[PDB]
Amino acid sequence: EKFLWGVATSAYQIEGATQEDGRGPSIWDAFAQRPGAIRDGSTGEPACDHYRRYEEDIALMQSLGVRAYRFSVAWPRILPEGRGRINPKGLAFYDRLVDRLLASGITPFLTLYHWDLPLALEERGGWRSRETAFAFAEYAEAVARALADRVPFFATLNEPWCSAFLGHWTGEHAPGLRNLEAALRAAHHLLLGHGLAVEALRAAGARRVGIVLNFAPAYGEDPEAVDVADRYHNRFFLDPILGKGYPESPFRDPPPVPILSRDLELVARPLDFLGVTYYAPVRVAPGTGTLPVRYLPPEGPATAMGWEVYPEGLHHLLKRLGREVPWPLYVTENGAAYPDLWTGEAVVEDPERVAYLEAHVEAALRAREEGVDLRGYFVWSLMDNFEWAFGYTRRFGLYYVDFPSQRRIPKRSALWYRERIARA
Repeated sequence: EKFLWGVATSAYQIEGATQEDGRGPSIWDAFAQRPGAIRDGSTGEPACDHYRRYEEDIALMQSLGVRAYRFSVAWPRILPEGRGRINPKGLAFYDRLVDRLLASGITPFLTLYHWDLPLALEERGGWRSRETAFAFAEYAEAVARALADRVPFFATLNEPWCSAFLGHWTGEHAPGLRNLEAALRAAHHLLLGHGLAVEALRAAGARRVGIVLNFAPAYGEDPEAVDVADRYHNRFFLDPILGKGYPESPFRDPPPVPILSRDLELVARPLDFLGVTYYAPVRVAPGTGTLPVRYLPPEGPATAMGWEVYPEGLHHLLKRLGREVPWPLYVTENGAAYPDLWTGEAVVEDPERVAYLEAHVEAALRAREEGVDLRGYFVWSLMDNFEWAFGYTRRFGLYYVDFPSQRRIPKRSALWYRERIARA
């Protein structure tokens, strides 16, 4: 069957309409109000105005020949308080979105949580509180009841490492905590929510259920430093999902984690796929504190994020996952931010982005030719959007967005992808 050539977005990053049609606030709504949290002082309002413009956006995907569209459902559009009351206008929006995708020949590839936890849940402890896992499963069930007749793929979480560690340890993401115990509680309740949601999704009819993990394959001279980095970036969530329990803690004297008996058996429920997010490797040397690794500077060209461009790392990563994971893999996000400027021309020339995608597609197809059960590849992103703590200062899109007109202008990378999908 068909390799899913796709593009990916998330709800808070693109939709806008933050306060319309009964949407409740998210942690990112409250976080973006804090001075210094977002680099340019911006928020997800209006973002790309996709809640209004999704029909034109879907025509943009169809014009490139994209066969799948990875997107998230904004929990607070569906349950404005995170639990109980349902918002029928939220569900109607995603219901209409899916019908338009199907009518365009595009496979919906739906993420349930892409970081926008309902603010009402955060007020009761968010992912630090075990109840949030159960709230998450009831949300997952409400979404599949409405959408699983037409949406084949549901991923429970997107990048729980970011939600746990950026969100609760480094403070760079919502809800902006800086506490290792909180991050470890959050990591565990994310996983538990995942496990609970898998069985709620299958009881509601979801045909393929998975999770999306990010990975940063680690390289260095000292195997012990490489191994501490590997446990933190790559094994922390994947090992529990594979039924191997947590890996040995990468942290020195970690605080306790509220693991109840049988939690890990829920976490390791059978899935249909693993989503693999990859942007860059980490290069590490022996370090010393709570997390004893020193991160080294990029060994090659880097993007506007400072992230090293190392397409062979996606190959190494897929070959490893392909031996260890007993389900098909989808590269559910891969992309690069380079400075784009539009001064009115009909195409934004982004040769460095094009170069980055071409070499990463080549690495991934090579992993597949060497035996890996890799069934799709999704570019981050369809279009420039709100990049979390970077706001609108970093652009990953195949389409440039002139935010004030909300016009979408194709980049060379959009044309490169269109031809790439047609060749394949």
